[PDB]
Formats: sequence, C-alpha cells, structure tokens
Amino acid sequence: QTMKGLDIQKVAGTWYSLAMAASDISLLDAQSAPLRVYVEELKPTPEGDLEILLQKWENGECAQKKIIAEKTKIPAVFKIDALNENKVLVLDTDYKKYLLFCMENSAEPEQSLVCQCLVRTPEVDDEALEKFDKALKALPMHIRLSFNPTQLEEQC
Repeated sequence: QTMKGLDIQKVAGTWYSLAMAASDISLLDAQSAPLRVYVEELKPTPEGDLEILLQKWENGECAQKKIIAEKTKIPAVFKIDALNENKVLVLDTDYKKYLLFCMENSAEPEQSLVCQCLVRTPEVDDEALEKFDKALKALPMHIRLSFNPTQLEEQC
C-alpha cells in the first residue's frame, strides 16, 4: 500500500535509518547481512528519478553505495537494479520528519521484503516508529531493529 501524490522533490536531503524490518531473518541478521543498509541521503533528480546514498559494512570499513531508482507511472514506486531487489515502494511521508519505504524483488517478495523508517534528524521519533509498526502490521516480518541516537550518528 503506497503513497498517493508523492512529490519526490520534497524528500531531498539527509535522512537517518531509525528502524528496519525484513521478511526473512537472514536479510538483516548481522552487520554484514545483505540488505542491512543505512540511508545517508535522498537526491531526487530534476527529471523525477531518485538517487539514494547508503552506507553498508563490507570489509571492516563502512562503505558507501549509490543506488539509482527510476521513476514509473506511480510516483511512489521506483525501479532499481541493486541488492537483488528490483522495486522501491514509498509507503508514507510527511516530508518534514519521517519517510517509510520498502524494497523488494517482485519475483519473490517473501524472501525479499525489507522496510525502513527514516527520520530527518538523528533523534528517535516515536510517532514515526508508530506509523512504521502500523504499516508493517500486515506484512510477514521476522526480524525488526530500532536504533538509538548514539547509533544514528555513527557511520554504519
């Protein structure tokens, strides 16, 4: 269930991964889990696409990856070719503090679905988390994580 009337230019800026959940434990289990990725920045292009910058722990370092997400007919859905995923779905956002999204591989969402709650500032927003829990109440998540401000402000 996606966001209607998403205006992608309004999401430009820094965001922090406050919480994440996945359908399969192995997607997020351990710092090295595939899909254990922390958003740094959202950069909409003038043409309506989205560049998403992220931190991912690889060999001891905290690496940076840049995913290009292509727009589709639906403003809230994008196409990607990264992390074995092929779709980005924006669930909800008030632009000013939180944004909820999921990635998945359309071929097999059950082994693919990972969602995140993003916040603008490195603070824990209990409202954003509440919205996140509701949106996930219907989904098959087997692992959920939430970070504190200390972790929010460190690379990876």
